[PDB]
Amino acid sequence: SQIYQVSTMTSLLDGVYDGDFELSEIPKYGDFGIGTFNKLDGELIGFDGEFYRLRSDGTATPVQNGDLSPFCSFTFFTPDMTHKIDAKMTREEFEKEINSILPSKNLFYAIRIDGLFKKVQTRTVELQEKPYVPMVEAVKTQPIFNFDNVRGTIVGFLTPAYANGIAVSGYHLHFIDEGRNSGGHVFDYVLEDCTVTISQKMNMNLRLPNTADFFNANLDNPDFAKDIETTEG
Amino acid sequence: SQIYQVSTMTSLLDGVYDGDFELSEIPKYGDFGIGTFNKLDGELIGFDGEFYRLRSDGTATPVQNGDLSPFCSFTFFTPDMTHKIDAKMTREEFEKEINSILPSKNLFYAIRIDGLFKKVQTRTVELQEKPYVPMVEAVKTQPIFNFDNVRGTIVGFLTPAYANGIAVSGYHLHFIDEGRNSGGHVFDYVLEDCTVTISQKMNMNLRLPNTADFFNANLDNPDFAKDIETTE
Ligand SMILES: [Zn+2]
Ligand SMILES: [Zn+2]
Repeated sequence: SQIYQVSTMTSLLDGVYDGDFELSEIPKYGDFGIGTFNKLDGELIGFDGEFYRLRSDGTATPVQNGDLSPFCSFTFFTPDMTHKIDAKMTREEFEKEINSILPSKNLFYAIRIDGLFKKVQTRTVELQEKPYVPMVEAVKTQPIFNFDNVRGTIVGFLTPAYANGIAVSGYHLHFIDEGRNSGGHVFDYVLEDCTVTISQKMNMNLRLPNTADFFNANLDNPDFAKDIETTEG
Repeated sequence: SQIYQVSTMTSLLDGVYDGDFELSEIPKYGDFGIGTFNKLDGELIGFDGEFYRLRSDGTATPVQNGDLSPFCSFTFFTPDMTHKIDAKMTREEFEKEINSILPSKNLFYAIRIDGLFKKVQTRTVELQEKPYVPMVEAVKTQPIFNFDNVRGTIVGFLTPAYANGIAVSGYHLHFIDEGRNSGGHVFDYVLEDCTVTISQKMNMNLRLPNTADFFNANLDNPDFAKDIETTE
């Protein structure tokens, strides 16, 4: 019952985009997860043991041995709660509904939503070149995609506020379409005909990078929570 | 290479003093650690695989099966950096020196200081009766112990700021005297003739309690950082 957390969101804010975590190791830690890749070269998403790199060119590439990440989160997803949604529901209404059925706001959850969405809006981070800029700068020109009447899967994690800055507190969701070509990090969505599954997690295992970039990063950011809202909302 | 973290400091602040973590399980998770016991019935300290409950009655009781904790931290201590301190050094001077030799402020460390202390000041949290008050209120009358010219051991953890509220950011140290009777959570100390050892840790595993008390706790506390300074 664990979320395996690779590095911290505050390190990613500081422009630490080169990690040492080998994505070839994913099956040791989960069959489900999200994150990004070294150099912010695309969005990571996976479930049922199949992971993808989604880039702003509208392609999904399989995760391949040699791929590395500075920030990602995994779990072995088990469906502890299931809920059907058969009528239009906005993101706000959805968070309210899910929050109402969780056993506690103080635990970690993995969430999956499969089905038809009236709308999903995503962004996809793009490959950065050294010298790296802070992520609030990096995302300023991030590509934003609007999908209508789209079928696919949203996966992610629900993180309690005490963990903000390690992970993203609240709902952190990525999307991939039924065709497995397009999607990214989710900003907004409207559900139409979906099955929601939730997996409750009682442990969070944080793995720090053994890199000079992490060791030497200045992670004192008094405004980290606002910066996380800017980059992830 | 992990710190095993049982529950959060923010839940302790909120009066979640009854945990479900069985202290008999310690050997799975470390040979070294600090924290407290259910009901805040004493301070937990251990190293070299030997753990104690230090109570405000000036006794130390070995940990037994059936002992439970709402908050504690463990690791298998591996010396990575060892230094002799052979002259008087205040707490402030010590922290400055240790901070200057750490490879990164972004990692977790375990720390041990053994030897002769000119002074140590500790507190020992005391058993609370339900319904539980917040920790800032529960430590208002906390028992304080003062030690002078004492041999013993300080152990604990240095925690990066990004983990504050899960654990105590900065230095969190507990003490036990050579006689194994007395000590507690450290507020101040002056070294005299000591050896310091540090163990670097790259992983932190947070284990949450399976209790209604934790599940139902209101852990929104905008002022948690100040409250941790107050209690610790
Ligand atoms: Zn994301
Ligand atoms: Zn303490």
